[PDB]
Amino acid sequence: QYVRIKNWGSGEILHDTLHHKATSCLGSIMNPKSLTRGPRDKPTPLEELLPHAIEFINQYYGSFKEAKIEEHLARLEAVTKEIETTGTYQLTLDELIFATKMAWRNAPRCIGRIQWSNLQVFDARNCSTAQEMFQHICRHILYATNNGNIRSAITVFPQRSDGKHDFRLWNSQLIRYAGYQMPDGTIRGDAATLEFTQLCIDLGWKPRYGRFDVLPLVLQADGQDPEVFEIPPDLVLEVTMEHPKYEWFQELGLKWYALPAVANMLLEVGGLEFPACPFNGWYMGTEIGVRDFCDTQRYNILEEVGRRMGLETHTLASLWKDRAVTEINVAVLHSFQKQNVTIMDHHTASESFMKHMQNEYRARGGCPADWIWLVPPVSGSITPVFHQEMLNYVLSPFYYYQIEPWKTHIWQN
Amino acid sequence: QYVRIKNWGSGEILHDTLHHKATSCLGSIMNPKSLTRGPRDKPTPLEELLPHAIEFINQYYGSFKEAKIEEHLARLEAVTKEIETTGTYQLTLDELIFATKMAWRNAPRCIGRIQWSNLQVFDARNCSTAQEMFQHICRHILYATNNGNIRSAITVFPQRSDGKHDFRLWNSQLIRYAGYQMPDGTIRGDAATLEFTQLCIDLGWKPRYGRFDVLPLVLQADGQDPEVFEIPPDLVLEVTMEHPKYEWFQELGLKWYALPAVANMLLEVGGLEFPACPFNGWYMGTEIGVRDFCDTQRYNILEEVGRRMGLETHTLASLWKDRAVTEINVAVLHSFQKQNVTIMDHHTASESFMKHMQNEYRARGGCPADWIWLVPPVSGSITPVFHQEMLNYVLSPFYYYQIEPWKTHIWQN
Ligand code: HEM
Ligand code: HEM
Ligand SMILES: C[C@H](O)[C@H](O)C1CNc2nc(N)[nH]c(=O)c2N1
Ligand SMILES: C[C@H](O)[C@H](O)C1CNc2nc(N)[nH]c(=O)c2N1
Ligand SMILES: O=[N+]([O-])c1ccc2[nH]ncc2c1
Ligand SMILES: O=[N+]([O-])c1ccc2[nH]ncc2c1
Repeated sequence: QYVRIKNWGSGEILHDTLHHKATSCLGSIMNPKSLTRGPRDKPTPLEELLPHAIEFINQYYGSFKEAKIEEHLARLEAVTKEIETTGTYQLTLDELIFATKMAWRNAPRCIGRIQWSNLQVFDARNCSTAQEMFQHICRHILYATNNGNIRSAITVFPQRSDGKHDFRLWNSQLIRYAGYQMPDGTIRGDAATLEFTQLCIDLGWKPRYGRFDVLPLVLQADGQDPEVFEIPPDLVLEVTMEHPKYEWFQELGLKWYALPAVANMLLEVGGLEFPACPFNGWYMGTEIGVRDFCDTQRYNILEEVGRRMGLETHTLASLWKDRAVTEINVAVLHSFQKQNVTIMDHHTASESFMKHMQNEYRARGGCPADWIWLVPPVSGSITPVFHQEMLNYVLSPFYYYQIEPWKTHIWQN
Repeated sequence: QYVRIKNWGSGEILHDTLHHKATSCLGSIMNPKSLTRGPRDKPTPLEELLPHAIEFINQYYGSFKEAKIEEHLARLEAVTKEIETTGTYQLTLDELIFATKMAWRNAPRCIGRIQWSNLQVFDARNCSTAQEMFQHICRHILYATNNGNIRSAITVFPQRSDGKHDFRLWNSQLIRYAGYQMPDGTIRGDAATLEFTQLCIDLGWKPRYGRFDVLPLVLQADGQDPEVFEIPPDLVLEVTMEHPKYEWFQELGLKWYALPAVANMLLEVGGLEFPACPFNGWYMGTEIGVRDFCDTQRYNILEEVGRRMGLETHTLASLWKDRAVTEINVAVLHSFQKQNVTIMDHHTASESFMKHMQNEYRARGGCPADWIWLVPPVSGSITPVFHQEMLNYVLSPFYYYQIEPWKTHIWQN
């Protein structure tokens, strides 16, 4: 009938009934095929599209206090008719809005989901060129940033039609720092963007060889070739790292962008696929303080902050790492707060997520959750999420990963 | 053919071929049925036992630089013969030793597995009464403790025969503190052992109503009723909590036992089942410092250590929790080191585990690993394990969970 879910912290039990609406032991795999919706060079077969489309129209019209049956039946008919005559179909703006929030709502890996209903939708389905994409993206960045008072938003570009005319942002995130393979063996900047940085150069981009060089938007429109565009510096808002007690922190010359905007995911809804639909929320402290600054495959500033703290950076047992990373986290939080830039610490985030789950189970009996992703990279068992058993499952609408565009792209020049 | 496993930190790739030898989306479930080997009231059907038995005899004799074929064939024959005439079969001491290390080696949830080959085996298969079990357990505790220089060991009691004559320790761990439902609503001691503490009282145990009262061994022998036994205090070694800078720490009057000995798991090997086989290794700092002392469902001393540190325990964003728990961890490590009691910090543990995995893949191409359990309850991404993708799968031999004995036990009085 259902599935019991226990919360070892409060002892509370829950019954998951929502997992029955899923699709189809790979433990900690980052990019599992089950979470990816790749390319296709032929339209969505009508026998597949029509059913998925109806289900979505039923979901949409099925959600409202005062349900209007007429409009529902009518939409069902007009949609089927549209599919018959055109092949694919066009969602109403209202439906799209609903789609994007639901897809987010159904994001197993997102901790910010309590905010799900609070999203801004930019309808760029009329878009047709790279330069027009670049303008919509700029519009996005400017609206989302709001001078530090960050706002969650998403820009939806034209849906995949036949598959050969795909709209795709080649970037992983909208704002992202560059990383270069320095002469003296060392890596400079964000070592994670090394491979993509090279690509930008190959497409003719002037590399400013620095630690915090904002990378260029690499836009692909209507299947065409990717065109490079430098993001207007005035648009990219950054925070300078500063510790509230360690005056030597600023001397580290650190900073990070305030806009966490996922750029390369595909939105699937009612059988339709939107290969380009960048979105953003606001940062959660640990993202910058722990992953960005502390991963060895990133800025790796941990040993650096260690010695300047006086810690025994040569004795693991001294727990100097637990000491440094915490102070780094404090810097991030302090710096965003001082410069009036939205941000939420992980504890607070975890609590709101728990409240979210409770709301989700009451409202629909379930909440697709990925424990491996929801538990913060620090203070694991200190956050309530660690103690909550949770079910992971792909629903619909949903945000899928895509095959890195530079692999499956037939060049023209 | 195989399965690619990537380590996002070093970028290294690995090929898992060992997962093919497994048995048979439930994400973060603590006690999944797949990890439990419950009761049975009939012997292991010969058609099932014979094949499993052979596989094990092939595994055993298949592991050695200089393989002796004769002994192998002979053992195969004698084993089958024994199964024909008696039903079940008896493992040689050498085989049992090999079984216990392999079962440990195959423990997805254990981080200490680099130590796998370094285990002491106490053969108590001749045991027949509760009082004899109690003596073997005492012998175990005394050998494992070694006056602080902890030694990994396991005591194997008689295998399950028909299922109605099960040897079972009713305790979760050998040494474990009691927890009572105090008059004034509050809970005293280890809130996790509340239900079991009540049981001990019901079986006639004198409750000393304290924060650190070592619970009694509740032993069940040859299917008989569970008899209670108080662990000789001289045997139970404890460490007094003491911070190296905060002289007010000792004032908290904290302490914890030095012996982490899992008592209620079942050992499965070559079709045979050993329902009682307590084992132990040595503590990993975070276990006591984070889970035992900091979980809200345990001693919950976090807010307590917070205020005495001066921290803003009323503002989550101040990261006071990240500050306290770290100092608590420091206390634990410092206290065990000072009192000459073995212990390993989590960073060091993680590193050794990584070395283990590398050894496992080279030696047998795989290492069953549970990421959710291997990643420390603090400093997640700071440890290398967080970045390692890993496959979870039940092999054989293996240590299974059992249904809590007090549920499926037909009382006699
Ligand atoms: C308003 C604040 C929000 C917060 C605090 C939040 C936080 C997070 C965090 C911390 C992660 C993990 C990121 C990583 O480790 O790479 C994440 C992932 C994700 N979030 Fe949210 N989020 C927010 C808004 C949004 C919105 C508006 C959407 C979509 C419309 C969304 C969709 C997702 C998706 C799909 C992922 C997965 C990305 C991946 O798998 O790499 N988030 N979020
Ligand atoms: C020598 C030092 C050892 C260390 C540092 C170590 C550490 C750990 C840790 C930290 C856990 C997680 C405990 C929890 O959160 O409940 C664990 C679990 C486990 N360990 Fe080890 N271990 C050691 C030796 C052993 C030995 C000797 C065996 C078996 C012969 C073993 C078998 C297991 C099993 C089966 C579990 C799972 C228990 C459960 O699922 O609740 N460990 N170990
Ligand atoms: C709900 C969640 O699975 C549970 O609280 C966990 C997770 N990981 C764990 N990790 C370890 N080592 N030990 C545990 O008790 C748990 N419990
Ligand atoms: C190997 C492991 O799955 C990987 O490093 C993880 C795990 N959990 C994560 N959690 C979040 N939120 N983000 C991540 O990048 C990862 N990566
Ligand atoms: O996906 N997102 O928009 C998103 C939102 C908030 C975030 N904090 N840290 C990473 C991150 C990503
Ligand atoms: O299972 N064990 O023997 C075992 C060994 C070491 C440990 N550290 N923390 C818990 C724990 C359990």
